[PDB]
Amino acid sequence: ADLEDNMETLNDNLKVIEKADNAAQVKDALTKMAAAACDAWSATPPKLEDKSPDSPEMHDFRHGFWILIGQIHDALHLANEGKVKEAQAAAEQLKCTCNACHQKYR
Amino acid sequence: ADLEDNMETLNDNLKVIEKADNAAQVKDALTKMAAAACDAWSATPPKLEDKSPDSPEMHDFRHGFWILIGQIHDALHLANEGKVKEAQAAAEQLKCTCNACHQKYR
Amino acid sequence: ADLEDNMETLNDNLKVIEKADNAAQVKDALTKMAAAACDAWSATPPKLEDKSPDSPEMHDFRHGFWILIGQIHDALHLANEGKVKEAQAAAEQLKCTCNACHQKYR
Amino acid sequence: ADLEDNMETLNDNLKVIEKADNAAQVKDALTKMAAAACDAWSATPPKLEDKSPDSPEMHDFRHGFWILIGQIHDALHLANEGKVKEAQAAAEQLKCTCNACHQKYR
Ligand code: HEC
Ligand code: HEC
Ligand code: HEC
Ligand code: HEC
Ligand SMILES: [Ca+2]
Ligand SMILES: [Ca+2]
Ligand SMILES: [Ca+2]
Ligand SMILES: [Zn+2]
Ligand SMILES: [Zn+2]
Ligand SMILES: [Zn+2]
Ligand SMILES: [Zn+2]
Ligand SMILES: [Zn+2]
Ligand SMILES: [Zn+2]
Ligand SMILES: [Zn+2]
Ligand SMILES: [Zn+2]
Ligand SMILES: [Zn+2]
Ligand SMILES: [Zn+2]
Repeated sequence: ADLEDNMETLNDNLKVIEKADNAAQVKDALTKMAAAACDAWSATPPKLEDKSPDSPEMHDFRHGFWILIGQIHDALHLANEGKVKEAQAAAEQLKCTCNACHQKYR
Repeated sequence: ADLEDNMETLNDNLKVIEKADNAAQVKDALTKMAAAACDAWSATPPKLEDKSPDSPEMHDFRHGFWILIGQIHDALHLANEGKVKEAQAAAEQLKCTCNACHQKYR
Repeated sequence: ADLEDNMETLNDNLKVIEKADNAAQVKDALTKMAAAACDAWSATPPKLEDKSPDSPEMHDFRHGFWILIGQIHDALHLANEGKVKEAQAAAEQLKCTCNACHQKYR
Repeated sequence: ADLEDNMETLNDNLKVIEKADNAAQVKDALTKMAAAACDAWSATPPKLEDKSPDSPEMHDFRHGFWILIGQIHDALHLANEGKVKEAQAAAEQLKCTCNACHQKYR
C-alpha cells in the first residue's frame, strides 16, 4: 500500500502487543507486522525519491527491513512458546530498529 | 502475484545467479527473490487449501519463508561485499529450503 | 576442546536428533552443537595453518559457524514449542551448512 | 574467560567501535565481541545460581546471547563493506540487547 499504512500498521500492532492479554493477539499482531515490513522493503521513500534503486542509500534503507523481519520472526517463536511477557519484551525491543532507519531515512 | 508467479520468480533468478558474471547480477536477482519470498507466504498452497489460516500446517508453511528470507539476506550481504563467487554458493545452498518445503507442502 | 573433537559432538548430536522420540533430547543435542560451535569458531583448521588470524578465508571460516549457529538457534525454537517433527527436519537442513564448509576448508 | 571478563570485553570492544577511524578496527572489535558472546553462553549467572541448567530462566538467558551474536554477525558485513558509519549504528543498536539481558538477569 502507501508506506504510511504499513508504518501505521507496524505501529498499531506494537501498541496492540503492548496492550495484548495473551499469545493469541501477539501472534496475529506479529503476523500483521511482518506482512507490512515486507510490503515496505520495496517502496522508494520521500527522502530518497532521488537516487536510483541500486545505491548505498537504497540498499541500506532496504537492509533495515531484514533486521525487522528477523526480530519479528524471533518474537513470534516466543509468542508461540506461550511466553507472552518475553515476546512482548522482544516487541518493545524492535523500537530500536524502527528508530535507526527513521534517523537516516525519514 | 500469486504463489506460482513468485515460484517462477524464485527459480528464474536462482538460474540468473548460477550464470551471473558479476555481483550486480546477483544483487538484483536476490533482491527480486526476497519480495517473491514474502509475497509467497501470504498464499494458501493448494495442498493445504482446506486448512484454516491459523493451523500447525499453515504456520509451518509460512515459517519456511522466513528461513528463505534470512538466507537471501545473508546471501545479499555477500553480494554487497563484492564477493561474486560465495554469494552463488550461498544461493545454491538455499535450494535445501526450497526442497524441504516442497518435500512436505507441495 | 579442538576442531576434530568439536566435529564429533556435532556429527554425534546430529545423529541423536535423527532418531529421537521427544523434545528434551533434541533441545539437549542442539545446545551442545552450539557450544561445540561456540568452541569450534575460535580454532584454526589444518588447511589454514599458514594463514593469519585476519585472513579472508579465516573470516569466511568463522562465518560458516554463525550460519550453522543461526540455524541451531531457530532449530531450538521449534523444539521449545514441542514441534518434534519440524525440529528434526530443521536439524536435517544443517547438513547443507556442514557440506558448504567442507568443500572449502576440511 | 568468565562472565565478568566476557562482559568487560563486550563493553570495551563496543567503545572501541564508537571511537573508530576505519573499518578493520570495527571488523576486529566486533570479532572479539563475537568471541566473548560465544564464550559467555556457558556461564551461569549470580541471579540464577539457584536455577537448573535446563530451566526457563537459563534457556532464556542463553537465548539473550543468541540474539546478540546475530546482531554481531550482521554488524560485520556493513563493516566488511567499508560501511563505517552504519556499522557503528549497528553497534549502538546492540545496546538494546545489552540492556534487555541486564534488566531481567543482572
Ligand atoms: C526504515 C527501514 C523503517 C523502519 C524499519 C520502520 N520505519 Fe516507520 N517510517 C519509515 C519512514 C521512511 C517513514 C516516513 C513515512 C512518511 O510519512 O513519509 C516512517 C513513518 C512512520 C510513521 C508515521 C507515518 C506517517 O503518517 O507520517 C510511524 C507511526 C512509523 N513509521 C512507525 C514505525 C514503527 C512502529 C516501526 C517498527 C515497528 C517502524 N516504523 C519501522 C521508515 C521505517
Ligand atoms: C514453502 C515454504 C516453499 C519454499 C521455501 C519454496 N517453495 Fe517453491 N513451491 C512451494 C509450493 C507450495 C509450490 C506449489 C505451487 C502450486 O500450487 O502448484 C511451489 C512450487 C514451485 C515451483 C513450480 C510452481 C508450480 O507450477 O506448481 C517452482 C519452480 C518453485 N516452487 C521453485 C522454488 C525455488 C527456486 C525456491 C527457493 C529458492 C522455492 N521454490 C521455495 C512452496 C515453497
Ligand atoms: C566451517 C565453517 C565448518 C562447519 C560449519 C562445519 N565444519 Fe566440519 N569441519 C570443518 C573443518 C575445517 C574440518 C577439518 C578440520 C580438522 O582438522 O579436522 C571439519 C571436519 C569435520 C569432520 C571430520 C572429523 C573426522 O572424522 O576426522 C566431521 C565429521 C565434520 N567436520 C562434521 C561436521 C558437521 C556434522 C557439521 C554440521 C552440523 C560441520 N562439520 C560443520 C569445518 C566446518
Ligand atoms: C545476557 C544475555 C547478557 C547480554 C546479552 C549482555 N550482558 Fe552484560 N551482563 C550480563 C550479566 C548476567 C551480568 C552480570 C554478571 C556479573 O557477574 O557481574 C552482566 C554484566 C555486565 C557488566 C558489569 C561488569 C561488573 O562490574 O560486574 C557490563 C559493563 C556489561 N555487562 C556490559 C554488556 C554490554 C556492553 C553488552 C552488549 C554489547 C552486554 N553486557 C550484553 C548479561 C548479559
Ligand atoms: Ca507451473
Ligand atoms: Ca506476473
Ligand atoms: Ca574474573
Ligand atoms: Zn530467538
Ligand atoms: Zn500472475
Ligand atoms: Zn499468474
Ligand atoms: Zn498471470
Ligand atoms: Zn520465468
Ligand atoms: Zn553472514
Ligand atoms: Zn582430539
Ligand atoms: Zn524460526
Ligand atoms: Zn570462558
Ligand atoms: Zn543484515
